[PDB]
Amino acid sequence: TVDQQEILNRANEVEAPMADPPTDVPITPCELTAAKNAAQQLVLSADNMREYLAAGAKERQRLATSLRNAAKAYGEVDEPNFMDLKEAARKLETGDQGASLAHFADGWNTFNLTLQGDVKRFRGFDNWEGDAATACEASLDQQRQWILHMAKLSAAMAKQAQYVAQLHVWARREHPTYEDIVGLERLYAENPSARDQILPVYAEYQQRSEKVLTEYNNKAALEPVNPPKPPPAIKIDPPPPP
Amino acid sequence: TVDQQEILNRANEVEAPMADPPTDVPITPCELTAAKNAAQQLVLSADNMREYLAAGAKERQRLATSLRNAAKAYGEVDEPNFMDLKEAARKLETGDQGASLAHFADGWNTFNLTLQGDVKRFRGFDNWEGDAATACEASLDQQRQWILHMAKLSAAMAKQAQYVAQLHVWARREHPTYEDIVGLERLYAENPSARDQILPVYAEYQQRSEKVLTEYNNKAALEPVNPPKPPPAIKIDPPPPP
Amino acid sequence: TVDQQEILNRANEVEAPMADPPTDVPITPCELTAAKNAAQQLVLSADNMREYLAAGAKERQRLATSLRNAAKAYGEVDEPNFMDLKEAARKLETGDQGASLAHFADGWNTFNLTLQGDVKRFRGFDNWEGDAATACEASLDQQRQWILHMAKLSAAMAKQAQYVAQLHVWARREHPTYEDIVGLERLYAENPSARDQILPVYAEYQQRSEKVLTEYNNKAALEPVNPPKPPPAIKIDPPPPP
Amino acid sequence: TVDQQEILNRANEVEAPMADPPTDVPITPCELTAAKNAAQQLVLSADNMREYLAAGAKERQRLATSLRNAAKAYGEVDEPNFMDLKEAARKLETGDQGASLAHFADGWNTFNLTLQGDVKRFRGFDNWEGDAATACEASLDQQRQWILHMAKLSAAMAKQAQYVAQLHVWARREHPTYEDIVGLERLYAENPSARDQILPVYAEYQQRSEKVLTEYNNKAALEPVNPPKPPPAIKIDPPPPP
Amino acid sequence: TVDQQEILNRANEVEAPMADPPTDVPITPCELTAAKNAAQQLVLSADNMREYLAAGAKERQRLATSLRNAAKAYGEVDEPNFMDLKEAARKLETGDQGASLAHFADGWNTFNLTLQGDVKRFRGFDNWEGDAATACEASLDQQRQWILHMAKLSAAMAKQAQYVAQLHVWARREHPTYEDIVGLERLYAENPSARDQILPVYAEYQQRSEKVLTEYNNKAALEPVNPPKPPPAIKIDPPPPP
Amino acid sequence: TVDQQEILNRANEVEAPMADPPTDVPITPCELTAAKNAAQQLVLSADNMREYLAAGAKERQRLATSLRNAAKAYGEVDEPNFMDLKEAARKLETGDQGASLAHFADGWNTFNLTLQGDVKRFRGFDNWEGDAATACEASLDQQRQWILHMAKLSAAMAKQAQYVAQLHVWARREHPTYEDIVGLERLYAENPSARDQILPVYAEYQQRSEKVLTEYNNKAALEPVNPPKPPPAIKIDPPPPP
Amino acid sequence: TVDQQEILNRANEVEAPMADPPTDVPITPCELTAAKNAAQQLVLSADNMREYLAAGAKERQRLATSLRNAAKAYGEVDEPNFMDLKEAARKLETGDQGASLAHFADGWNTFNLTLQGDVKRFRGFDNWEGDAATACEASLDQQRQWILHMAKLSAAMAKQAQYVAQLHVWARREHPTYEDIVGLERLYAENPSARDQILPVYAEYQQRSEKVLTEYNNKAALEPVNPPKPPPAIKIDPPPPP
Repeated sequence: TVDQQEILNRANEVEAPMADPPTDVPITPCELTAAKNAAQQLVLSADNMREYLAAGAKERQRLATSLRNAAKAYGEVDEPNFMDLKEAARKLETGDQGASLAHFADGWNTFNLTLQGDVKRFRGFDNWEGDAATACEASLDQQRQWILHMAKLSAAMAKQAQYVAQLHVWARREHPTYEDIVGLERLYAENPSARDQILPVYAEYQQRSEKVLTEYNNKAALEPVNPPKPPPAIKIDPPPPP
Repeated sequence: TVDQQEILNRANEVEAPMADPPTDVPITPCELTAAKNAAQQLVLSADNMREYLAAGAKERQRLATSLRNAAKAYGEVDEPNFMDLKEAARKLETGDQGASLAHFADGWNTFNLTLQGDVKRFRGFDNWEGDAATACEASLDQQRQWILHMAKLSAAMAKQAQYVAQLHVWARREHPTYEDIVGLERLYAENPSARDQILPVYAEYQQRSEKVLTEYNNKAALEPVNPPKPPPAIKIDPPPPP
Repeated sequence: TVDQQEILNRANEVEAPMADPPTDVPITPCELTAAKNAAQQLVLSADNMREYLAAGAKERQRLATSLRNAAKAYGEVDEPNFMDLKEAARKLETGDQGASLAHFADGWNTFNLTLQGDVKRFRGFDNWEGDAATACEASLDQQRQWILHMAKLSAAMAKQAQYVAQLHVWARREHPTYEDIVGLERLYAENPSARDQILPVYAEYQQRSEKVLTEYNNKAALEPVNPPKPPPAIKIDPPPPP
Repeated sequence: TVDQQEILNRANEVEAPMADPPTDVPITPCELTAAKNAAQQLVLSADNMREYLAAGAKERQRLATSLRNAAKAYGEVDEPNFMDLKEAARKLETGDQGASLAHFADGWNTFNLTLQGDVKRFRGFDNWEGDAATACEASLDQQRQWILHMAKLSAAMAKQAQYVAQLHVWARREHPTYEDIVGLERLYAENPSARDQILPVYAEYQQRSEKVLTEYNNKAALEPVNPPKPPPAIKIDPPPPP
Repeated sequence: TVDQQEILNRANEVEAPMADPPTDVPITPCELTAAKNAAQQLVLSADNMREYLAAGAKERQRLATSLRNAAKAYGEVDEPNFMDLKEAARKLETGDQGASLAHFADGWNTFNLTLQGDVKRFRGFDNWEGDAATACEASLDQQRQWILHMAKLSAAMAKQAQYVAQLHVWARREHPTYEDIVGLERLYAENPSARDQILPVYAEYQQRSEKVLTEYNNKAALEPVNPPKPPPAIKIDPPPPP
Repeated sequence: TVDQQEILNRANEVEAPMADPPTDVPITPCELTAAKNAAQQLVLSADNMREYLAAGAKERQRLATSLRNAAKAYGEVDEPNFMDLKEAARKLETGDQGASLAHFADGWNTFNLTLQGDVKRFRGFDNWEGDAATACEASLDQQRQWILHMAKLSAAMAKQAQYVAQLHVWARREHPTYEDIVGLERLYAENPSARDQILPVYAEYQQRSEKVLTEYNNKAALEPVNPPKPPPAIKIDPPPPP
Repeated sequence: TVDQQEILNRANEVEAPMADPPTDVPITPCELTAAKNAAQQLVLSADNMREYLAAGAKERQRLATSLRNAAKAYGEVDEPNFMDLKEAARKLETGDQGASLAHFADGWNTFNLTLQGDVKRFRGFDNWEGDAATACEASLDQQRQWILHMAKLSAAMAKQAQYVAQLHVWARREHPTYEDIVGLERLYAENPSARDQILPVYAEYQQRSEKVLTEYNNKAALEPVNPPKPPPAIKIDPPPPP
């Protein structure tokens, strides 16, 4: 009718630990304020994800304890401002250039497939049928759907990190380089006779720079990834001693 | 009034096995990370689909047992970084080129029509009328709608595999070839006198390559196909012995 | 007060058979896999439609039996890979060219108007008023709305068949013809001196062909037409003998 | 307090017949299959509308009977395939050219204003107040809202007929004429020396014709106008004799 | 506690008549059928609006009677077809040109502000508090919201009339004039030698005319403005004599 | 436990009067009918806003009375038609040019910040805890949310007034000036030899004028701003004398 | 079973003060009315945010008191108008140029990460299980979600301040400068012979200025940030003395 050894094996398989989430620290792509705020937002989202994964591990431990109690119920168990322009270019180029975001996103994208790879422990029972088996299968299905949702959130956070890295690659491609602004400053200093000639160029260098930094403060504002807390396991009390 | 032989034949027809899902393994189109993650996502979705089809087979077995109990209730039964550019081109071309995705998708598209072809076993009864016949017809209709939804998910997974294959065909058409980058490197090495001439070409080769790989990391991120678990069959208990 | 002969005539008019659905078999437009899957999907949708129309005929028979019982309650009743390109063109042209889809869709579009033409049998009663007449009129109205929904699904299936036929007409207009590819192969074989001249043309023939077949695998994926099962007729038991 | 003569006059005004719906028969604009299916769809929608207007007349008769019972409660009452191209042009031009659709739509658009012109019979009472007067005013308001909805459906059916007529006017403006195709056939037959000259013209005549007929099979597919059945009148039983 | 003179003054202010709706009759802009149907639709909508405003006046009279009963409860109160083309132009120009629609819409737009200007009579009471005062304030608020909705419908009807007037101004600007068609007919009659020259012009005059009249039959189809019936006033019965 | 002096101070702070709404009268921008209707709509919306602010002041007075009763519960308290064209231009220019709308909108935009500046009186209590304190805090929070919604409506009305002013600035920029039409009339009168020359100019002056006035009658139709009535304060009855 | 020292430590950690919100005052970017209204709106939103953060601090104090009562339950605790144009330019340039908005937004963006950095105090308990522990964990989770929502609102207010600063940078880039208008006025005054030459330039200077100020009055209208009041802490009464 009911095989208790399957229940004990399923409890010891549910209680078994999953893989650890990655511990990569996403450093900022440059020294701009929007990039540092995006990197700190990714750090806080990763810490939130690890905290809720530990809470889900505790919920799986409580579910394994409830499965052991359900097994024990049956039987007996054992004028040109060149300074601001070249400062903006210098701040935009003095960083990791998104080489730590593409290593953060690869880890949190591999962890998505790692979390999807071991949802086999929440399968339904084979030889256990009854009214408690349906509730335990419902609890295991709730834990499985929560783990799949957490893997989806991990993939979304990896996509956010890749989006910030691609945005910094675009913002360093589009912005005028530091050495060109330094050369234009020496061209302005050496010969004032062309002050009516290179000043429309510099003004263009201003406007394009204002296009870049405005796009950086608008697009590198990440929304946080707050995960749902894990659903509570079923509480099956131990049977009273007769 | 009620013909029990029709009930026994319908139970033995519901319990009969359907066709097996295909066991093709979708290999990666190239050695990029997005293509390997897409291939692993397709492998995990296929494993999820096969697991839920086995669970549906067990639910059909329980429904056949309930139909046998309903039959037994009546009567007595028996400065140029050429290295990174040519590495990206080499990684993009060292693969199966989507020849295993188009064989995965053909199998999971034929399995869609195979699952739709044998929903005749969930038809309503002919000579059995009453109050248990309506509940058994409702259970058979629930199993039929679940099998049609599973066939729709199989067609969606085949469309995902075909989309990744078409994306890799586009990404190998658009990206600059490996031999052209190798020839441009020798053209850069043999004569530095044209270093102010072929460098705008190489820069274009950079930008187009950045257009391809950014499109590969954005478009080859598949969402998982999680199927619904099969609906529980009706439980008709055997009649008590008088 | 209540005329039983109207009830008997309405029961014998509801039980009268409607027109048969058409039995045309939609053959594939060509030998491509997407066209064969679309034709098999249309065959399965037509079989599903005919099965549910037979189930609705049985439900109308039960409703006529209930109307006869309601009448009996009152009184006493009686390097160029030319092979793959010319194989794709050959496979695209070796078919019925959508001449059997335009004969499938015409039949299932005439059956739409045929099903809408004979919903006069579900009209409300004239001389029968009371509390059972309202329930019988509600059952006849449910059957009428179900038959109108089935006619709408027949028109939708005919539109799907016409869409696949128009897609194949476009895909044979846009794809390069077989004889042109065969002539280009002989032009490539006879004189290699123009190998740097006709190869950009052939490459264009490749790309346009990839535009066609990708559009065929994406647009000729039909969704199935699963009809709702007919609503259950009211069950009016025969009166007990006094 | 309560004037029964107002109740009798309102019952005899509600029971008074409205204007008859028009009996124009929408003939097909041409001999194409889509135009004949659109004309048959308009015929079936007009028959459905007339049937539900007769049902609403019976419901108004029952409401007048209930108003008479409410009055009686108070006091005592008393290689070129030219054949298919010129066949398509001939079939497209051998019709009524939408001269019967513009006479169908004018009648069913005047009937919209005719149905809106005589909703004055469902006004609230003047000298009758109480608890039955509120229910009778609610029933008259339900009948008024149903008649206004039926007038809106009549205007929608007239708009469908005008849309099919405008579509046929466009499809005869855009398609190449029959006499031009007949002249091009004689130009092809008399001098084969220009077979490499007029054949790109004829091919254009093919493609434009395929643009027209595809637009005719897609746009002349009308959805049916199924009206709601009229809401049931309040049933006020006659008072018992003391 | 309760001042009955405020209740009597509020009843005599609620019963006071508002401004009359305007009695302008919207004549047709031209002799086309769509313009005459639009003008008749505006006439029917104005008659519906005046009928429901009279019904709301009767409801305000009943509310004033209920306020007087609530006051009395406390204390003791005291080959060219030129004929059809020039007929269409003649019919399009033989009208009032929308000079009566712009006088209809101005009246029904001033009546919107007139109805919004005197909702001060539905203000809440000052010295009357209790359990009947809350219900009387709820009834006055319901009447105020209904009057504001009726003013919104008056503004919508004025916008419909202005839309028909602007449509006729456009349709007389775009259509070819009558005198130009009459001059082209004399140019066709006097010299047949230019019959291959002015006939493409006349054909253009046909097509543009078909663009105008099709736009007139499609855009001048107004939907009716059916107002909601006024909400029933609270019925407070007079107190019984002790 | 409960400090009654805080309750008395909070009641005397809630009863304290806020700032008065501004009493600027928005005059019409010109003598057109749409501008006069927009100005009258703004006058009616401002009167509605002032009426509901007075009603909210009475509700705050009742809430202060309830807070005093809650304090007293604890302890013992103490052929060219130049005439119509130049008439339209004259009517369009004979006004205040939107100089009174930009002074209306500035007042009703400063009143938005004035209403948001003094919602500090609806703060929660400090030393008062219990079951009546929660209901009084809920009533104060309801009054605070209503005052913030009224400030939002004041900002919306100021935006409507600024929109009408900007529309009149555009409509006087785009319309042809009065002096130019007067000069064109004298140019038409002095020399008829150019009657085939300046008449296409005048026709353009017609069409552009029709573009302006149509845009004025369509865009200067304001919707009314009806505010919600203030939510009723909690009624705490005075305690009975022991 | 239950460790009371963990409860006392968690109460003293919840009651511990968080970081103070920043006290930067956003000054106006210029002397325009829209910029001053936007700066006053940011001041009022910051004051609202600080008030609700103080209210949340009081709610955390009440939650710590409830945790101390839950711990005490177990054991015993211890004709050119140049004047208006140059006035608009002067008013647009006489300000802080958005240098105080970019210091307001940096503070309120760092406070977002500061509020997200210390939500570790609302973690679930380790050694405390039971029926009161679940309610206390639910209250701590409600406070955590409210603090995360308040951090999201702080980031939204910082984005509003950065948007007003970028809008003023654009509006000073696009508007014509003060010195150019002053030079054009002297060019108009010194030589009237070019009055037909520089007047189309000045008119352009008018129109572009009207484009700027209209964009300033439309885009610098901020909506207020009203935060939700903090959710009420659970009230666990102290145990009665036995």
